[PDB]
Amino acid sequence: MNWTGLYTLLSGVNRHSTAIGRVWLSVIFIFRIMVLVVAAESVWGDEKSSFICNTLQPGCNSVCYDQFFPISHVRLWSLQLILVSTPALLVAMHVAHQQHIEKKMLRLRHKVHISGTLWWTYVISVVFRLLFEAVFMYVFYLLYPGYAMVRLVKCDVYPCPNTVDCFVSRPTEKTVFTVFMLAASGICIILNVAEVVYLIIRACARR
Amino acid sequence: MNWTGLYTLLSGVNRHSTAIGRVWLSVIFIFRIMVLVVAAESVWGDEKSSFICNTLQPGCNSVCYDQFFPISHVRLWSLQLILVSTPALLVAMHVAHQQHIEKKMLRLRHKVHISGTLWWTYVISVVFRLLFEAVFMYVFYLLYPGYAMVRLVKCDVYPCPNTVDCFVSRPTEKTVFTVFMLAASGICIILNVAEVVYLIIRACARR
Amino acid sequence: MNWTGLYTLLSGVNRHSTAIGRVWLSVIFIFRIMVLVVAAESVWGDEKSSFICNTLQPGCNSVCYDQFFPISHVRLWSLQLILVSTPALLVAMHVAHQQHIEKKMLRLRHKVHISGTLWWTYVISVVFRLLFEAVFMYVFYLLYPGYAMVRLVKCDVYPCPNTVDCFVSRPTEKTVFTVFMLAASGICIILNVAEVVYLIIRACARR
Amino acid sequence: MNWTGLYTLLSGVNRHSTAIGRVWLSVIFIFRIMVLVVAAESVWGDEKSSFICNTLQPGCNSVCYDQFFPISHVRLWSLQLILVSTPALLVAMHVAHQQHIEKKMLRLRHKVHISGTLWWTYVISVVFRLLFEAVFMYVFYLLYPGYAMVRLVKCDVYPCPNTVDCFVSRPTEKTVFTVFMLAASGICIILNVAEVVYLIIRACARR
Amino acid sequence: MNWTGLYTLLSGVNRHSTAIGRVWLSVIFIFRIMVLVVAAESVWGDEKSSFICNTLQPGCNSVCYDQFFPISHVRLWSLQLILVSTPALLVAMHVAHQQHIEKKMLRLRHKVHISGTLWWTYVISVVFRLLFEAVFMYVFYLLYPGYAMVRLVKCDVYPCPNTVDCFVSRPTEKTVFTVFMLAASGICIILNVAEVVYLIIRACARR
Amino acid sequence: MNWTGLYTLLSGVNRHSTAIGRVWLSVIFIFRIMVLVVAAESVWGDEKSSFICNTLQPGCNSVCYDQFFPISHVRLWSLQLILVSTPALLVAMHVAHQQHIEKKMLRLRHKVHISGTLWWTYVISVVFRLLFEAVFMYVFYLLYPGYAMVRLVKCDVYPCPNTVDCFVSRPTEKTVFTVFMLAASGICIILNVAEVVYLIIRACARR
Ligand SMILES: CC(C)CCC[C@@H](C)[C@H]1CC[C@H]2[C@@H]3CC=C4C[C@@H](O)CC[C@]4(C)[C@H]3CC[C@]12C
Ligand SMILES: CC(C)CCC[C@@H](C)[C@H]1CC[C@H]2[C@@H]3CC=C4C[C@@H](O)CC[C@]4(C)[C@H]3CC[C@]12C
Ligand SMILES: CC(C)CCC[C@@H](C)[C@H]1CC[C@H]2[C@@H]3CC=C4C[C@@H](O)CC[C@]4(C)[C@H]3CC[C@]12C
Ligand SMILES: CC(C)CCC[C@@H](C)[C@H]1CC[C@H]2[C@@H]3CC=C4C[C@@H](O)CC[C@]4(C)[C@H]3CC[C@]12C
Ligand SMILES: CC(C)CCC[C@@H](C)[C@H]1CC[C@H]2[C@@H]3CC=C4C[C@@H](O)CC[C@]4(C)[C@H]3CC[C@]12C
Ligand SMILES: CC(C)CCC[C@@H](C)[C@H]1CC[C@H]2[C@@H]3CC=C4C[C@@H](O)CC[C@]4(C)[C@H]3CC[C@]12C
Repeated sequence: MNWTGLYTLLSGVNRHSTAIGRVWLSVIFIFRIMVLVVAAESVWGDEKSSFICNTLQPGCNSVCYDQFFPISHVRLWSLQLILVSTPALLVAMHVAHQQHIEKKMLRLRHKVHISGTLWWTYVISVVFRLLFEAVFMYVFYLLYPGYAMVRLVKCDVYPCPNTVDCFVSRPTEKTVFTVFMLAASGICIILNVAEVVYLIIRACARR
Repeated sequence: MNWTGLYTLLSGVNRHSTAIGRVWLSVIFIFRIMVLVVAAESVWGDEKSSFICNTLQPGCNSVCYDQFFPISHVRLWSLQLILVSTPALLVAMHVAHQQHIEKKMLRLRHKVHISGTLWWTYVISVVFRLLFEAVFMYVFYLLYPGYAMVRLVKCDVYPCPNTVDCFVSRPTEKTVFTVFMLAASGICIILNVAEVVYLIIRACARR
Repeated sequence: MNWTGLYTLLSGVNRHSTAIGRVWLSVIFIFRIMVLVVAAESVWGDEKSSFICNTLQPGCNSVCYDQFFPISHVRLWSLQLILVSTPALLVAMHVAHQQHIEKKMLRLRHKVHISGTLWWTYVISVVFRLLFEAVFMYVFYLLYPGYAMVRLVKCDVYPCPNTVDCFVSRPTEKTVFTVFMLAASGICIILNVAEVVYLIIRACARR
Repeated sequence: MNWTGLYTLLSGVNRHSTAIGRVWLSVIFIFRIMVLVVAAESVWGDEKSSFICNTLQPGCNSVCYDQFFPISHVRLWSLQLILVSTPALLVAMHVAHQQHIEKKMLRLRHKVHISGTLWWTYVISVVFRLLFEAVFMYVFYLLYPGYAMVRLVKCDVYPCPNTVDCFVSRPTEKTVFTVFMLAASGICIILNVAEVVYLIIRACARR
Repeated sequence: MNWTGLYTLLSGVNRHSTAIGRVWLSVIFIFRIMVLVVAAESVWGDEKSSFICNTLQPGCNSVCYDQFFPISHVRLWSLQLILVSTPALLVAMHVAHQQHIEKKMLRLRHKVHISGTLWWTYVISVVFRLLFEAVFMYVFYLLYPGYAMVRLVKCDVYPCPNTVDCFVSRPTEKTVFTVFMLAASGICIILNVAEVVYLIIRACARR
Repeated sequence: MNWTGLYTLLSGVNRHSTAIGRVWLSVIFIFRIMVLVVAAESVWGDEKSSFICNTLQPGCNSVCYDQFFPISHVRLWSLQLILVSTPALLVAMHVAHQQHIEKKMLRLRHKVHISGTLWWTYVISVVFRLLFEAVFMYVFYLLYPGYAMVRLVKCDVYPCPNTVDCFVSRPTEKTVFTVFMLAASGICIILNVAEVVYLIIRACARR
């Protein structure tokens, strides 16, 4: 493991990419990876047996948990992270494939066309990344009204005869980790807008 | 780890393979791997103790779970993934073996024949991949009428004296992950049809 | 990780080995590895607490489980896999050792003798592999009359005062995975017979 | 794995960095990593079921645990460690990116400017590291009045009808590991002040 | 991973070592590693909660388990394996150190002396390995009269008021795995005697 | 993985280090690593639920366990091992840093001074290692009067109304593993004294 190799892996042999992404976006993406895995290993965990409802009836607790938290925070962040990654992986594959084609041509203008098409691919990939980030932020807003978790809820549903007051397990730390992940996603959003506009302005300067 | 090595590993030193698979199919296959492992680690888990049936009788819960969910979603996707992989692995082995034979010949026309047989092998492998995907989609349709999971079921079987209303653990997220996996499989299906027809059309153009 | 390295590792720098094993047997052996690990991680698991017997008496459940399933399917397949591997590992060690001896001779006819003895070693190793496969198939037949698992059993043994009807946990999926593993083992058996007879016929053709 | 590679990875190809950090800070940071992971694997663990409150009422124990320990020690140290790392990772990315730009220039004064800007980046990164360390120490002081853990607490909150005397699981070892981590963080603080002042004094000596 | 590297790692750049060990002992040692890890992961497991004694009194079960099985089979095999390994590791270190000394001499008869001392070291190491194997076999004989495990035991000790009939969890498979490990250890014993006597006879032939 | 690389990693490119450490201390340190991890995975485990006290009152068992075993054996050995390692890691960092400085000088007597300072660093590091070992042995003596574990204890503390006789889980194997670890630490102590005195005597011989 060396820093040149790690940097190249994060970048992807993309000569069109600017410093902004290459350094800052790679760094904060690694930060997202770290915070995502440590927190899931640490606080949410199974995040089902921790949820406690005062009812002796079997099954009421699970139904009630399901009602109040349809999709978990950590699974949503993991899905967001994979879906964000796929565009960048696609661009890296495109460049790796194109250089291989060039090599096979050598073994047995056009180069300018290759350059231009790669530029367009990179721009569209960054746009898709931005769109995914924004959509996931909107889903977060829709699912949970507020950043802080709710400690006390009332549970009036089948098969629970009376409304039962029911409690969440570890709200305070989930709030902190939620804030961290949300801030990381926002930073990514602004970085991506800045990167796209920078590319367009540089292209205008060239012509 | 470098992008050239990863790209070559995903492709397999197959000069006949087109850009379509090499880039897009590799990317979405990696996506399938990621979504499969994260979700199993996260939501399904043991996926047996989570299932709750209102009966104090021991064994009725397990019998009832077995009746309603013969084969799990995640195990079925994992089996599908392995079985899909085996054709591509076979083709990669074929090419690696043939180059070794060529080298041993060098140490101590035919080349054209090698090329043609490799082309035929690749086409048949892609066809087998398509067939496996379609068969697994059909099995999904047969096993579960609808994409959304059933929350409430009635359980009238031995050794359960009365029909017991019985509940599933985490349906909402299982629905989302089911949709993601199904969409990935469908994308693979269309990609594979397109790749095969592209190869045939290119061969026709050559002659 | 590259395909040439993986292919060489699976083969073992054995110039006498034919295409049959090198490609097909390596592929289906990798398939056996994958199916063995995924299924054990997934369905059998601890495969003891899942077994449920209707008796409140402590210890009767474990005694009864032990009576009906002396050796588990997955442990038996794992043992089979290790024992099958050891011959091939032995042959790989033999070739690696012999090339080292040749190098030390260089540093400080016979070559033909080396070739012949290596050929004989390979043939005997393949024969041993075939024998191990057949023996394990016979043990499977002896232990379990049928491929499908038994859901309901009657348990009349100490310290269980009455015969208790007792249930298996997840039979339907265990049946499917059993079929997959058995088919893989059979394919290996036929491949091995074919490989040995091919070597003998080629030797006859040479002379 | 070799010592030159590990040393370069810890340092980051930063010619401006002094011996102080390169050796001592790398060593004690590795020590922090080791102590953090071993202790979490060992003593804190799930650190929730271990907490015992004398109440048969379900949910009172979790509410009470949450009140007394809002954020765990180990999660706080892990977050501190990630957040401390991010600056150094950023500087390593900056240098790796700049050398790549220089290479692309070669393929197709300024060098002095590159050197100076890298120096400024390193100084600011070390300052940020110091600030993060100090902030986390302050949070430790605020959250817990004393280094030693409290064995006995009184718990008078909803839904617990009477104040219940409630006990912590493993205080003595948590105290020891707390002391170790705190001492490591303090050593880092002093090292960082010394490194920054050394750089400034050396710059003054140069001019 | 390549076969030459694996073979060299197993051997240890020891020119005095004979074919016997280099191939066969390496192979069966790898077999011991595999069988040890798979079985522990699979059957013994925690091997404490599985043990069931018919007593409602808390603590009687653990005391009784401790009385009947002082040291587990799997831990004993693991300790045997580590202790067996240490001699071979020591010899490998000796040769690696001596070649480094020779290189440092080159940078700035005796060679014959180096050869002889290395030969003596190897012989004594093999003798120590044999002794460790024999001692561990004797301990196995002492601890357990027979290879087959005991299903039923009587437990008359404090704090258990009456002698309780108490049962073992999974005896049949433990018997099989015990036989496998014992056979491997015996094979190692004979191999080691043969290797030592072969070295001595070859030395006599030389002189 | 090769023996030269492993040997260099264990040694650390230290030309002043003698054969004694390089071979024997590396070997027995690897032995300490192995015995530490296997035993913790195997016998101690969670080492809390295994402890059984005859009291139905919740919390009395944990309080009593805490009183009798303030710090666990395995955590203490792990801490000892990390703390022992840090000096050697520091020396390795020092040498790696110094060679890098020499290279940067080459790119753009003193050498004798470098040699001498490195010698002094190595001697002081070995002394610190010896001191850490001795301190940890003393702590072992203080915490536990005897090597063998205590099976039966009496527990008279809050909130336990009567003194309860309370039992340890697996004493016999903990005794064996304790003896092994203690013997390893002692061997290290003697080795370290011998190494330091050997260096001093050799220096006297030089002058
Ligand atoms: C500027 C930022 C956003 C770039 C981030 C690029 C990241 C997402 C890229 C760089 C290298 C990639 C990894 C390369 C190799 C593997 C191993 C494979 O078995 C699963 C996917 C995985 C783990 C890839 C996931 C995506 C990845 C981590
Ligand atoms: C275009 C797409 C479908 C190509 C996908 C090819 C994938 C399935 C190939 C590429 C490299 C292959 C892997 C190469 C090495 C190993 C390690 C071995 O111990 C198990 C199998 C495993 C993990 C292989 C599984 C199949 C694999 C992942
Ligand atoms: C044609 C088919 C049957 C060939 C199959 C050969 C397989 C069984 C060989 C090829 C490489 C071998 C592996 C090489 C390295 C290791 C690592 C070691 O720590 C345990 C054994 C293990 C994992 C070997 C097991 C056997 C192995 C997997
Ligand atoms: C002087 C001290 C403070 C320098 C410490 C630098 C440390 C924090 C740097 C050096 C190399 C870096 C690692 C390089 C590679 C990876 C793998 C990646 O998948 C996650 C991050 C991770 C694990 C990095 C985390 C930060 C790291 C460990
Ligand atoms: C002929 C037979 C008996 C030779 C057997 C030699 C075996 C025991 C040797 C060969 C290479 C050695 C391994 C080399 C590297 C490591 C990694 C280290 O972190 C722990 C020890 C461990 C795992 C060694 C244990 C001993 C080992 C496995
Ligand atoms: C003669 C004896 C005492 C020498 C022992 C030196 C040992 C302690 C040295 C040699 C190589 C070192 C390892 C090198 C790399 C890593 C990976 C890192 O992520 C954590 C620390 C760790 C695991 C180091 C711990 C200390 C280490 C194991």
